[PDB]
Formats: sequence, structure tokens, C-alpha cells
Amino acid sequence: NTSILSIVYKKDDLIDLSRYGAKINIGDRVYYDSIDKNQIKLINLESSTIEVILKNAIVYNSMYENFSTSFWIKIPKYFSKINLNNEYTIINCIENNSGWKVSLNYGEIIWTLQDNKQNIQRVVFKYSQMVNISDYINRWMFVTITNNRLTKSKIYINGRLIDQKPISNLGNIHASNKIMFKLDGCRDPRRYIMIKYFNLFDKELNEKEIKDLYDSQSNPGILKDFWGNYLQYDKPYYMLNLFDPNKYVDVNNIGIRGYMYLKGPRGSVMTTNIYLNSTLYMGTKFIIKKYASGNEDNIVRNNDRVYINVVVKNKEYRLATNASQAGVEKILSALEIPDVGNLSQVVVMKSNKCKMNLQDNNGNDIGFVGFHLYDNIAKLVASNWYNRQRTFGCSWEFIPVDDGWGESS
Ligand SMILES: CC(=O)N[C@H]1[C@H](O[C@@H]2[C@H](O)[C@@H](O)[C@H](O[C@H]3[C@H](O)[C@@H](O)[C@H](O)O[C@@H]3CO)O[C@@H]2CO)O[C@H](CO)[C@H](O)[C@@H]1O[C@@H]1O[C@H](CO)[C@H](O)[C@H](O[C@]2(C(=O)O)C[C@H](O)[C@@H](NC(C)=O)[C@H]([C@H](O)[C@H](O)CO)O2)[C@H]1O
Repeated sequence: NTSILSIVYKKDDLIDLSRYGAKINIGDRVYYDSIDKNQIKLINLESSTIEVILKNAIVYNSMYENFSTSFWIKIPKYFSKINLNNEYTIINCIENNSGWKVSLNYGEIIWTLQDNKQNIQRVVFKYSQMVNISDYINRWMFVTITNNRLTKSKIYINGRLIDQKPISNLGNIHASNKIMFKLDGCRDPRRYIMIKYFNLFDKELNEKEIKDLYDSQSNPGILKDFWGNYLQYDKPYYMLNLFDPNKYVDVNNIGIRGYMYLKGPRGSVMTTNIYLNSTLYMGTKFIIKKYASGNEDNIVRNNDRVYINVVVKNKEYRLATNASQAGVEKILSALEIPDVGNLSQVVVMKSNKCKMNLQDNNGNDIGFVGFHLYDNIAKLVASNWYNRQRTFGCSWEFIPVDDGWGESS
């Protein structure tokens, strides 16, 4: 552990777990998420600040010493022309025109190094808002920036190297003893970010260190929604099939003689010059219902035994099948909840992206929920074929409505 700053939530506050015990000053307008307290929200106000004061012994002052930062960030969709050409600082460690900072702009994360003769290098991660389905817009990203003073500054996103710039021509970098987390210079009063697990390291992290940090901070026994938030019970979700992302779930008819299937194409949402995406708030909603989960919270965990409700014309039905139908593929139906009887409905949730393993009432696997083409109709099925087998039809995302995406529901 070469971490010299590691910030985490404790008791309505933030603490440094490092042996260097940074002082952390939090403003009056900083917010912790209700479900995951480590998710910090900063808004576009002067009091929405976190100031981290490093011990003098670890302040960065060197031409030669290698160093890295890591953090998680969730950046809501840019929906206004005032967001074009508005670079704003979010993480400042600049003192007397030397140091480092993280800034944002439309579709960008920017790393800046500035030496004590005001030579700069910027490394920029650009993501497009003109894409069908974005890996990045309003989705948690794991950011890692590494700096080797002889070679390159590198940006990783979700543990993968995205780009790099040579930095060997920079001289002495003397950063601040203060790290200010604050939206600085943002003209849009509605901009916010969410951030967690800010770390500093006194080396250039290697690819394995970065992959292990990614995995270790990911809460791997908790299932995630599309946005990367914790998956929850009693929260309506629009479904995305990762094999066929340009389709959405629909119900042909309710009852044991009906079926669910993937219908295409998705519509689009756009604002000229700002974004052009596939519509996410489409199709049959799924609601994850408590079965074997405990009373302690609404978080869906790996191996939780659940029921799945499906919403059809503002009424809830139960996802179920008759496992005794001929063939490995068990066509799924939307049943009246009272009328399920002895039909298979228990689902084991698995966290890989989200999988749903349908069970019979004896505790035996019926198989992962996916789809099967019956001529041109992609019917939802449970099939032990999936279980026996990178991207299959049994891989799903759950998309709840979110403030940061802004499409009409
Ligand atoms: C290709 C296929 O049909 N796979 C079936 C599998 O079929 C067996 C053989 O492999 C077939 O070649 C053979 O076809 C016969 C026809 O039935 C007959 O009418 C024709 O005239 O002659 C052929 C005889 O050679 O049939 C045999 C057995 O009958 O059988 C298994 C179960 O044993 C599955 O049904 C399998 O289809 C797969 O089913 C799963 C769910 O169980 C799933 O739907 C798979 O579909 C995806 C996926 O969800 O991951 C999604 C895509 O639709 C699919 N691509 C296609 C079909 O274009 C992909 C890929 O197939 C690949 O698996 C991953 O990319 O998978 C589905 O393939």
C-alpha cells in the first residue's frame, strides 16, 4: 500500500486512513448519498467544498518523484449550450502557479501539471455525448492518473489505459499542501459531481495495482444499476440487454399463454450540438421484490433470492415460467401475482454485469434469464445453456430514472 492519502466516510464526516492523517475541512453544502454514504455530492456553490490539508512531509516538491491519484467520479449529462467551452476546476492542488489539478469541461476530464517555470502538460479524457449508449455519461467511472517524471502522465478509466502525454520536459513541480474539492469557474449553476475514495500514491502505479484498486473499491458483493449505483429492491428499472442494446423489453400478452420479448429499435433523445443518444426510459419496467433478503436495507446483494415484478399498463405482474415445457429454453411470462401457484419465479441475483438465475421451488436452477430467437422474435427465456457455457444474451443492466440523465418519463 503506497497510498499517502485515502479518504473514506465515517460518522457524518470524512477521514484519511493513511498514516499521514490529512486534516479535512468540509463546507456547509456537501452531501452524502442516503444508500452509499461514501458517495459525496458537490454542487455549484461556494460552501460546497472539501479542503484536504496534507502534512508538510508529503507535499509534492520534485522534478523526479513519481506519483499517482485515483478516485471515482459520476458526471451528469451536459444538457445546456452554457456547458460548451466552460472548463471548470474540480480538484485543485495548485500553489503559486505550480502543482496539479483535475478540471472538467463538456465531455472531458482534464489532468494538468504545472512546473515552477509555468511549463504545463494537459492529459485529456474525451467522451462523446453523440453515442447510442455511453459507457461514461452519468455513470460511475474509476479514474487513475499516473505520473512518471522521466516518461509519461497516463489516464486510466475503469482500469484501462485511455491516453498518455510525455512529461519529461517539465521541471520542478511544487504542489500545494491544500487539495480543494470544489466546482471552480463553472458558469452553470445546476452542475454537480459525485466523487468517492480519493487516493494519492507516491509512485507510478502499474496496471495490476490499478486493476486491484478498481476491484477492491467496487463493493463486489453488491449488484449495481446502469449508473453504477447500488441495485435496490422496490425501485422501477428499464431493462437493457447487453447483447442487443438497441432493443427494449415488451410483453406480447399477460398470462401463461403470453411471452416477453426484445422489441427494436430504441428511439432517440437529442439537443442540437449537445447530445444525441438512444432513449433509455423505454419498455416494460422490472421491479426487484424481497423474497429471502433481510429487513436491514433495500440493497440487492450477490446470491440474494428475489422475485421479479414486471409493469404492464401501470399494473404489476410476476415474471415466471413452467419449467416442464419441452426444450432447454423456458419461455418467460408475466403472470397475475395471485395466479403464479407452483410456477417457477424465484430468481438468484448475481454480480460480471447483472445475471438472474431462475430457480424451481425445489431449489434447482432453471437457468439464466436471457433471450432466444424463435424465427425473428427474441423471446425472453430462462436457459441452463447459459449456465453450462464474454457477452451473452443473459447479461442485463437495470436503468432507473436518474436526475443526471434528464430524459422524460
Ligand atoms: C445456433 C443454434 O441454433 N444454437 C442452439 C442449439 O442448437 C443445436 C445446434 O448447435 C444447431 O446448429 C442445430 O440447428 C438445427 C436446427 O434446429 C434445424 O431446424 C436446422 O434445419 O438444422 C440444424 C441441425 O444442424 O440444432 C441443435 C439442437 O437442436 O441448441 C441449444 C440448446 O441445445 C440452444 O437452443 C442454441 O441456441 C442458443 O440458445 C441460447 C438460450 O438457450 C441463446 O438464445 C443463444 O443466443 C445468443 C445468446 O443469448 O447469447 C444470442 C444470439 O441470438 C445468438 N446468435 C445468433 C443465433 O445469431 C448468440 C450466439 O449463438 C452465440 O451463442 C454467442 O454469440 O447467442 C442461442 O444461440
